[PDB]
Amino acid sequence: KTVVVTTILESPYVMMKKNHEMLEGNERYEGYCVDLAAEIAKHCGFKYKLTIVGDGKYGARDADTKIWNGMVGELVYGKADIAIAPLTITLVREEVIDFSKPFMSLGISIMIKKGTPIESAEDLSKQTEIAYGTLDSGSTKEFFRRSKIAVFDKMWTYMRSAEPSVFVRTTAEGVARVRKSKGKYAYLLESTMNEYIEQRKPCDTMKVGGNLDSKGYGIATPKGSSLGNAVNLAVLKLNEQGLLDKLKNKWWYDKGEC
Amino acid sequence: KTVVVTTILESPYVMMKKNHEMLEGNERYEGYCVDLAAEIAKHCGFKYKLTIVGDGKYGARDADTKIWNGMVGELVYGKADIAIAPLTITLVREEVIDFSKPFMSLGISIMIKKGTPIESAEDLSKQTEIAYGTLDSGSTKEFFRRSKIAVFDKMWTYMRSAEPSVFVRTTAEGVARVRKSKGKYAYLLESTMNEYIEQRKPCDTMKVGGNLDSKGYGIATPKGSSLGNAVNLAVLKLNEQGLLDKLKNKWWYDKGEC
Ligand SMILES: [Zn+2]
Ligand SMILES: [Zn+2]
Ligand SMILES: [Zn+2]
Repeated sequence: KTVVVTTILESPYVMMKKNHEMLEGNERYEGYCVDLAAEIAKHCGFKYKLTIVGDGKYGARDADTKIWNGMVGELVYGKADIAIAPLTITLVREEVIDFSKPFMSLGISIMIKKGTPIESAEDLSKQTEIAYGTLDSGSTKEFFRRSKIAVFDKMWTYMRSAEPSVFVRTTAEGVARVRKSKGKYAYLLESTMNEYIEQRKPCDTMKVGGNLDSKGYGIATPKGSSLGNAVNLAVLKLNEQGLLDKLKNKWWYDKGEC
Repeated sequence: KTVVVTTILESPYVMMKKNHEMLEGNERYEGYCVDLAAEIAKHCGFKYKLTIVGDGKYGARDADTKIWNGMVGELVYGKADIAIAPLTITLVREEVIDFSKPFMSLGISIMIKKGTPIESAEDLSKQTEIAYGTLDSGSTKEFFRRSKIAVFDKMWTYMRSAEPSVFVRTTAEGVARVRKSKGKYAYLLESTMNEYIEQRKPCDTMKVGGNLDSKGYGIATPKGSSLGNAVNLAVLKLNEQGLLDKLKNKWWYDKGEC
């Protein structure tokens, strides 16, 4: 049986190639997770089909219906066999799906236009002249919603009732908002993404301060999957071979344009 | 039944309290892992007994005899029920015991005596006046032994044949060797340990260069253990609640001497 891989279009993890119109199947995509999927498939010895998650979300549970959406949902409901993407390993998700050991370590970070008078999370929480927000349906937003840390909770009370919404639907929208806000909007996002964008022209953003937390991205499989065990060992093997470090260089700095 | 916890005497993870002779049981020890053990036990709801691994090793399989030593061996042979220590998550170990998601992220790093003209692994590899080695019997030594990367293999070729041995029995031994080397010996060890020592008197060592790799420490249990699932969720919950960050600040910087 061909393994159905659910993923998400998020640069530089998964992106359509420039000449995709003349390509088919998995050949239409390129990126860190596309190379990773190939590596895993080869090691676990299976054929696969990359599919972009329907609703374009990572995964959250509807408070009222208790229904899971995003990639997590595709696994939970059996629409996908494995998820290979920048999916954060979290307690609530671990309760419903399986995660391999992390293939990438990261943390929440701050993205500023450039020249913006902000160097830390505290700086943001001290003023209101500069707005800030996060992605939606993600682990970053939830981080602030649940944080008991004085500063982070103070940052959440603002973001929650912020008018208009400081939250964005996709990373691209957040980065776009930062760039066109004359430095009046700071974006909170996962460090790996921050670092990638900082190397992308117009080269007008920069990551500031240390990460607010420490987390990891993991490959996910549904509970009781015959793939989980093998995939977990594959990730460890790949990290130990240095392949994972090889891949980040390739997609983050070898292609940097700043 | 009371859970038997195996751990190792490695500062600041586990250390005998100054007046341990006056105390009994678990109260005899203090440290990052002692604090972590208490929390994991509370959240998982079990009583435990801390025990220092008999042979003072982390865990390796002897080729030929096929016997596992160290903390890994105690889990494999059923002498301990869980290992709470700076035990590196590795593929070979993952094949015989279970690991929770990492509670700490780190990488191999370089420790020099302040003033040593070394800034990278490449630097070490391209010279010979300054000797260098690693802890013996651990994941750091194995990283070099198994590495297929040019720089690191070149480093391993030197270390494995150096005489007298550049390997050390304990971290304290490696650090003391660096301190009395007059800059003629550099020590390769895990980043978190390097960072800790850099904050201890006489304040004569320093971490240089970026980490050579990326990995993490995890709580280990025997395969098929009844505690596995709960311990894993506890680690994720404790990280998400910020405890892990609080603990590292407590044992690394709050008590810094430099
Ligand atoms: Zn490979
Ligand atoms: Zn709803
Ligand atoms: Zn607690």
